[PDB]
Amino acid sequence: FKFGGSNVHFGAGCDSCGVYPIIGDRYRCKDCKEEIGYDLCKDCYETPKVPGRFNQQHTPDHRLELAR
Amino acid sequence: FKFGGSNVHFGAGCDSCGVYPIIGDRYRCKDCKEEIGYDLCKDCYETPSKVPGRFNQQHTPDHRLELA
Ligand SMILES: [Mg+2]
Ligand SMILES: [Zn+2]
Ligand SMILES: [Zn+2]
Ligand SMILES: [Zn+2]
Ligand SMILES: [Zn+2]
Repeated sequence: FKFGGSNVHFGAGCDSCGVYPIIGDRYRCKDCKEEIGYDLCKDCYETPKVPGRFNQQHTPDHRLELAR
Repeated sequence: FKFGGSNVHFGAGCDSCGVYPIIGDRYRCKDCKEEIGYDLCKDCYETPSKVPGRFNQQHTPDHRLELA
């Protein structure tokens, strides 16, 4: 069981705006390798391109997936 | 960014033992469409068991679980 479903992502924060936890849809990078990962809120996914809050090497060619 | 990576799953609990949050690997159901979802910890996963779920999940042995 997961409380909130995909409406809330505890422990996950947006690497552009810094909201924590991400409320609503979350877009996770799949090619960024750092274990901290790279995530975006739906607003920052829609209006795009920060390099990262924690030294993540996110490139414009990286692909993002919706995290259910 | 997500703290703890795949070593902790905040907001996610095991439907067999009830641990919350799930520490370690987590297995989520692809076919259970209840918003609460269906999840299991790794030891409970690898010891197969009847676990219909704790929140009215209609989880059948035919349902498939993916590592999250
Ligand atoms: Mg607890
Ligand atoms: Zn954002
Ligand atoms: Zn990336
Ligand atoms: Zn368990
Ligand atoms: Zn199921």
